[PDB]
Amino acid sequence: GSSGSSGDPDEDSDNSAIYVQGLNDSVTLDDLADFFKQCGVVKMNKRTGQPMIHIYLDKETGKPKGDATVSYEDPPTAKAAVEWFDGKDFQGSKLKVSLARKKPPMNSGPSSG
Repeated sequence: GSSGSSGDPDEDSDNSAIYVQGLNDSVTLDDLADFFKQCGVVKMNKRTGQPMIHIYLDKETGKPKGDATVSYEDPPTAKAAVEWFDGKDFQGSKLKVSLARKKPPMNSGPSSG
């Protein structure tokens, strides 16, 4: 109970990227760029004009295992996009979106072992 509102607390998850997991073996960048953009706008390079989306491909065959990452412009969009695509259905497969950089604080963090 202090006098005067000197700045209010809020989620400072600078992380504006999201980690997707559950993509098919036929998923393409453009396919993820046009979809991930559903929520907001996907950080598009100003020099290459390409989306900041990554699609890890199995070094065994070269196909997209299913995991990927989408870097959004601002955090406000990334955090909103996570719960947006989190649990979506791509080509019949379930997608799992989660802020790449996610970790619990220290205060009241651990409970037991």
